[PDB]
Amino acid sequence: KTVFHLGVTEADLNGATLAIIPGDPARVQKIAELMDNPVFLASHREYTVYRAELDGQSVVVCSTGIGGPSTSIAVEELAQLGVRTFLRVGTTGAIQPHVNVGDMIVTTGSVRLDGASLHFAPMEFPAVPDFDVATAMKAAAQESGATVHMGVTASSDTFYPGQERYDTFTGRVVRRFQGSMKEWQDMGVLNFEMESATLLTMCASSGLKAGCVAGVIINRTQKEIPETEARSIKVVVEAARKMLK
Amino acid sequence: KTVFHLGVTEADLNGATLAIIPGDPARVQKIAELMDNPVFLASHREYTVYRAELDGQSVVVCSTGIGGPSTSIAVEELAQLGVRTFLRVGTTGAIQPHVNVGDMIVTTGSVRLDGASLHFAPMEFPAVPDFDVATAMKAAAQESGATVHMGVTASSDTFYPGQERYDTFTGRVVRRFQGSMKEWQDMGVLNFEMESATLLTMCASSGLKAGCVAGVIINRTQKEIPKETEARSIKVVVEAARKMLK
Amino acid sequence: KTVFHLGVTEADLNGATLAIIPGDPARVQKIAELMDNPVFLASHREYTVYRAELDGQSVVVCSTGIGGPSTSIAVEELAQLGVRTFLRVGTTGAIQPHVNVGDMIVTTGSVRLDGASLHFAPMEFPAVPDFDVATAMKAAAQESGATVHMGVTASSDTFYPGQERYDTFTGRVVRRFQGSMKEWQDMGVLNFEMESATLLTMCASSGLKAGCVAGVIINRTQKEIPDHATLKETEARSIKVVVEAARKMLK
Amino acid sequence: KTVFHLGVTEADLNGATLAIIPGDPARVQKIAELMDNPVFLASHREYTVYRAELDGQSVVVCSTGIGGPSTSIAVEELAQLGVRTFLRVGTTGAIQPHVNVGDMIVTTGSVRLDGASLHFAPMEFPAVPDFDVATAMKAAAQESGATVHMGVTASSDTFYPGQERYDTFTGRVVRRFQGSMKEWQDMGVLNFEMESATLLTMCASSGLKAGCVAGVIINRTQKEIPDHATLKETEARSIKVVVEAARKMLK
Amino acid sequence: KTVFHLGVTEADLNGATLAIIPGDPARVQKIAELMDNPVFLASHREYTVYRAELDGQSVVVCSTGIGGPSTSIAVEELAQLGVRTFLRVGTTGAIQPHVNVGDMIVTTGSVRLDGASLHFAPMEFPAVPDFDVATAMKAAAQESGATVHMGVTASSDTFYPGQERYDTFTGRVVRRFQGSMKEWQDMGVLNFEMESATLLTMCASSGLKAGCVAGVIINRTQKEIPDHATLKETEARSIKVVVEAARKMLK
Amino acid sequence: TKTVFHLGVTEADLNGATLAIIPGDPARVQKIAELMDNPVFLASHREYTVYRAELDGQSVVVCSTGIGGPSTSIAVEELAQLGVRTFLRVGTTGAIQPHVNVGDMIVTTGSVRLDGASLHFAPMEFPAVPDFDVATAMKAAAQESGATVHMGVTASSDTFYPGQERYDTFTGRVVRRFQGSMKEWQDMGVLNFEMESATLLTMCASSGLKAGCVAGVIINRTQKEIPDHATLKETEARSIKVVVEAARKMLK
Ligand SMILES: Cc1cn([C@H]2C[C@H](O)[C@@H](CO)O2)c(=O)[nH]c1=O
Ligand SMILES: Cc1cn([C@H]2C[C@H](O)[C@@H](CO)O2)c(=O)[nH]c1=O
Ligand SMILES: Cc1cn([C@H]2C[C@H](O)[C@@H](CO)O2)c(=O)[nH]c1=O
Ligand SMILES: Cc1cn([C@H]2C[C@H](O)[C@@H](CO)O2)c(=O)[nH]c1=O
Ligand SMILES: Cc1cn([C@H]2C[C@H](O)[C@@H](CO)O2)c(=O)[nH]c1=O
Ligand SMILES: Cc1cn([C@H]2C[C@H](O)[C@@H](CO)O2)c(=O)[nH]c1=O
Ligand SMILES: [Cl-]
Ligand SMILES: [Cl-]
Ligand SMILES: [Cl-]
Ligand SMILES: [Cl-]
Ligand SMILES: [Cl-]
Ligand SMILES: [Cl-]
Ligand SMILES: [Cl-]
Ligand SMILES: [Cl-]
Ligand SMILES: [Cl-]
Ligand SMILES: [Mg+2]
Ligand SMILES: [Mg+2]
Ligand code: NA
Ligand code: NA
Ligand code: NA
Repeated sequence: KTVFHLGVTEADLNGATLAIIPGDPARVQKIAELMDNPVFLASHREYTVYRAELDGQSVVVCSTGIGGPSTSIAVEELAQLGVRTFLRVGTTGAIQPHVNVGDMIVTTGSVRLDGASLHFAPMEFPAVPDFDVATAMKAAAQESGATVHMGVTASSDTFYPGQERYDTFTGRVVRRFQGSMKEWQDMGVLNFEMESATLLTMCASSGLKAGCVAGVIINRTQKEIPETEARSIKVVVEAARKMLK
Repeated sequence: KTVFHLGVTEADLNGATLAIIPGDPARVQKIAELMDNPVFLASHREYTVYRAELDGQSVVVCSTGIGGPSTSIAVEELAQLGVRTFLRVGTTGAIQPHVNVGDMIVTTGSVRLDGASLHFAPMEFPAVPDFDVATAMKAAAQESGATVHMGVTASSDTFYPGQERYDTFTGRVVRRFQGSMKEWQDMGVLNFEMESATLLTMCASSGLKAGCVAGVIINRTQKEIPKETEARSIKVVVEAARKMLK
Repeated sequence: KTVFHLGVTEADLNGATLAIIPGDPARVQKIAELMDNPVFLASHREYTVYRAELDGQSVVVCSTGIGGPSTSIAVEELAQLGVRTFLRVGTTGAIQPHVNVGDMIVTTGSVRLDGASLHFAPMEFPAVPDFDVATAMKAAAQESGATVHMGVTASSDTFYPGQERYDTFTGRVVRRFQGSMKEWQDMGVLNFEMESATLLTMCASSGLKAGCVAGVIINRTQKEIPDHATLKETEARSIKVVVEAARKMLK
Repeated sequence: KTVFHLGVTEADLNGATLAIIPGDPARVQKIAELMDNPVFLASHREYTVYRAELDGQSVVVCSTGIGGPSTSIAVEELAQLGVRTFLRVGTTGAIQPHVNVGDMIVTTGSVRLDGASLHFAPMEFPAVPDFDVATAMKAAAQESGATVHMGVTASSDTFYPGQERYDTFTGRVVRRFQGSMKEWQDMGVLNFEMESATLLTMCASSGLKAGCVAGVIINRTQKEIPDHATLKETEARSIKVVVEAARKMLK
Repeated sequence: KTVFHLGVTEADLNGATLAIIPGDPARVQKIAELMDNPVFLASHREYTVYRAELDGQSVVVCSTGIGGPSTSIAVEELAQLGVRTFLRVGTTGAIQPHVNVGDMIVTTGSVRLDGASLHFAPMEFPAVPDFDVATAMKAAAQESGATVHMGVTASSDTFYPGQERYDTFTGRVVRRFQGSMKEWQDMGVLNFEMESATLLTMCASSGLKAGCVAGVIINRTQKEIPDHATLKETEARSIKVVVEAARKMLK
Repeated sequence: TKTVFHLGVTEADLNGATLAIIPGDPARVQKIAELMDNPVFLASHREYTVYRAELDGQSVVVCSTGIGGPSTSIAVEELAQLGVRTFLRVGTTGAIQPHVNVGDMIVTTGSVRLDGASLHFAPMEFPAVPDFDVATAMKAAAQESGATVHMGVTASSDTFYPGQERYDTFTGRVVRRFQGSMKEWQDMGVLNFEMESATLLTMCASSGLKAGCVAGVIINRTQKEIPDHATLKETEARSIKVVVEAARKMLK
């Protein structure tokens, strides 16, 4: 059995039904090495795939690249190969002043500012994580000693206008996203990232278990553009450990 | 002091920051009596308000009536009077064949088939419960010996076409909702009700903590038209409230 | 035989094909007693059901509760039991300075700021009353001697942000409804209520005859506070009108 | 003062506050001559404008052309020149089997299957006629001896796919409109035309009185090719009705 | 054999597979006379139809009237009569300060501020001209010595609020279009007209080749009242360009 | 002076380049760069591999976009901040018209916006349209390579599977919106599916940037035959040859 993009087979996964899915291909090996016997499987495009053992159980680590589209491909093809549980880890920008750099966020629900989520469920469907994964992620994050926030994540198909950044080439933002950061802020939204809406909606509507944990590397009340990453991947691995049956 | 609809003042609530919000006004006293010193506060329209004490702390029980609109009023006016945590309990129709009558469902997210939620946040915003409330509801429901399901709830502004019932006056359902139950079913949606989308969206976007627990009284794979489930449901929401009390 | 929510049967209605549908269950008896032989049928949730006779014909009075969702249930279940005509009565807040407290509004069309209407017809479908019912309601309202306004009603799924109220817990109104009050006022919208859009859309698309008449009890463009005698009279006149409107609808 | 398209001035209208607005420029003179002292004012593009007198009061007749866009231009520019009341008359195709060819329809609300209405009010706003105009049209229609239907009109930006016609170049209808006629039929929609949604929405949200009356030229459940003598009689009656409706509005 | 509105037959067209479609009925003759053996075919409503010969090949010239609805009818019925290629020429108002009065615009894509386009394809579908037609139009326009702009055209279902004109009867513009002018300007949109969105979307989704070329009559950042000689020269240049564009499209 | 956050390059790194060639695959970046003079690796972060090269004495950037509008929008934006004004998109595609063969080339004249990122630059009404000069240069270059070239509409999806109505998936389910969508696009004359054009074109057309998309057809959803290996390899090489030629035409 083969897949179009990931360059791996079901056999390469060694019966793994859980995958950790960072965005950056270069973080895949780093995640894999936190577990036992990390093995490089394949590397094509933004998709770097590693396999490792966690408490004697096979775990896949597969980068998604940036954004819902490349993420949806990874999730689908991993699903075709037996993966049922997806643990998202990444960096994020906080929009609440009380959420500090270094804090960890576990997404209880995503504002669907993406297009890919709509390819699995209409907008009315909630971009919500599997409750067990969100629970495992909260537990792993809190046990690590990190400061953890459970709440809503604004998930944008763009890094710049969709997160209302103005230090850009045009220096402007389409009507929809003008004043949007303050809007999300007033609505209690914790942070911005770019994959959770797609991942959560796709999985919640496909019989797949998913959750998102993110390390805050910037607070948007302070500035627009930028370890926390190291602690984040330790957390997602322990979250994976908690998810293992 | 005094809110437009609920007919109660902040002083009436005795410092209560948590509310249990059933739909049926007749359920209010039944919930209240499970706690200490229940007292009738006011009854206006579909809004019946009791105050009670749970482990020393004041707790409000307030009916919402059916639907997001009447619910949004209760939640807002209770919020004006200092309530920050809202525990929804009610009945629901399951759409998954493995979810049985008597089971309980704690909503982890609502399909927003309502209009009121849009008055607090755009459709992209997730109709999501507070995690502590959802966690407390699961624990409470499990401890009661009930079979508990965590998952997505379809929350409809109508009981009939929005939940794709056909045994109706017209026997007709608008295009949007034709085949919708099968669609939600394939998407793993657990059940139908009418208040969660509004409640969850409103609270999640207003700095209020909310969650929903529901006793399944009908499985929609079996039929369209629906008491031990009733009694167990309110005991759970009270225990969930106890877990939430700080 | 017995509808799930209203807890009544077709026999309970005594052949009634017309329902008067106030929002407040406590108003149901008051309306019923304006007619002959008022009889309490059932009371469940926000649904209080009476039956009465008007010119020898059975009329149902059934409360809807607040909002389109609970309203849609009452209308549907009454329709299952043979009711074909629905007369909405209540009180409302005017948003036009020329519309005074005590005046009455007959809705010719509703701004669909609700969600339940979408469960019967897509947004492009007009939330309009049956022409005969609107005609009857206008006639009854004018014959009562009150000043009557025929126009568009903003029908909101919320009492607060959807009607751009800022005196709230958050004090915040979502982008969609920011400045919406001014917008509706400029478009000539007469008033805000919370059931008409659902009711009118549901009925106009389901072969049911419906209309809405309301007594103006407050005006948000006027800082003046109406006296208790005016509010009481308005409340009484509104239900007097809807019963006379029913009388005109009877065949 | 001058306008951009109609080529008429306020002085040309001689104080007219009411306009009868047919779709076909050829129909303008036919309407005008039913009144006193018809005078050709201008003819630019689809806009043929006549002035006439009805019971001593100036009345403007102005064609709209086909569709909301050209209609919205006419209504706006007439409004700039002092016109406050607009009486739409036009041909239509019925979609209900109980509505016969030769019957008349007065629109109580329009299904907004257009785009121009959205330029005046969001979709939730009802495409509703002024109640006096609808009432005047119903009376004038009934008094002409015609069988009159009050109800919802589906108002489409296209003649073909938006009215679900398949006998076309591509024979294709976009997903949105596939099975739409059946849907409108089930929702009790009476007929198709192409201007009412824009007209009613624009006017209802701009402080203008508007209404639509139409002669049924074809029934979509029957045949597309109308019989000549029947068509002629219907069209003659429709313009007589709208003039009488204008008379009722001016009184 | 017979079309519903145009009043012409396939035989009338003499094997013409290309149509030049101006908006103004009066422009049809002007365009036809730029070609050989111009022949008046029919004139009904907005639809003035002429036939002519360009390099020995039949070309039909047909007015569309204002707006997508009347345009969609013309295109469809011409298509039924064998037309496969549609060349749009029309007047436009530019919104970019660098686009001068008298310049020419060839639409590379249209902002779909209309409703009729939605009757052929969902909003996500690009309102895009056929590449050959756009190429031919650009070449014709540039060869004429005109200053030519390739870019996006905002295509509105209204002349007034949809193009954010405030000098109107109400002086009001619905929320959607408030500040929309500035928005389109910042997005590099070149001009406003009222037919391209419908035309381009309809044709690109129906196997029909279409394109739009327009003479800039006014600039919205300047004045609304065009100078007569400048306008005349621009309009004359535009029709010469579209005919030469038609010549390039001839196979 | 600044180094853009994702691409990890500076304005000085680009050597005055105002045109960028933007493939999807990072591995293809060097392959494109070496078709020009003095290719130099600039940076590789995430799915973004950036090379600089020279075409007729003028600096040109080659930068991968990764898969999808979101990652593409980042690349385009940050290159734009560093002075890039013209973006030439090249990539593989799946044709959905029986008259389009594997090995043929498609130049997008407009994109069906089945994405989300495009909405972050312009409302849905706005056309996902290429710059006319870029589309013209791409057509000419494609023709000059001897390829069969198709000018037309491209469906640009945020997903490879349900948004392109693939049913051979984990769920085998396709959401209501996209059920029967393939046939709909086909009947509407849509030529192919890819996953970046709507975002790219909408973003650039509304931001004063020039952009165009050219694509090598590597598969046809209507043809049951398996694409020949030799044709596929030729198509890969031809597509990047064409885009460099298109760049040359755009430069001068
Ligand atoms: C810091 C930061 C990261 N991200 C996410 C998106 C990408 O997947 C990743 C790298 O930018 O981090 C944001 O969306 N917004 C931010 O402010
Ligand atoms: C049994 C059942 C209850 N409900 C909810 C709606 C009301 O709030 C309440 C009473 O009907 O229960 C549904 O929405 N669907 C159902 O099938
Ligand atoms: C005064 C007032 C009443 N109402 C309606 C809503 C309720 O159904 C009813 C009681 O508040 O009156 C409004 O919607 N807006 C108003 O301003
Ligand atoms: C007969 C008929 C007429 N019309 C309208 C549209 C035109 O404005 C006018 C002439 O066709 O009549 C329809 O829209 N649908 C129909 O079926
Ligand atoms: C001058 C001008 C013309 N037009 C078009 C619309 C009509 O089709 C035609 C005549 O006004 O020109 C606009 O849409 N906007 C403008 O500013
Ligand atoms: C063959 C094919 C490729 N693609 C694009 C998406 C990816 O960016 C790239 C590699 O799969 O090609 C499609 O979108 N659909 C298709 O059918
Ligand atoms: Cl990452
Ligand atoms: Cl920071
Ligand atoms: Cl309850
Ligand atoms: Cl049905
Ligand atoms: Cl059951
Ligand atoms: Cl009431
Ligand atoms: Cl007419
Ligand atoms: Cl013209
Ligand atoms: Cl590529
Ligand atoms: Mg700048
Ligand atoms: Mg029946
Ligand atoms: Na209610
Ligand atoms: Na027209
Ligand atoms: Na990517």
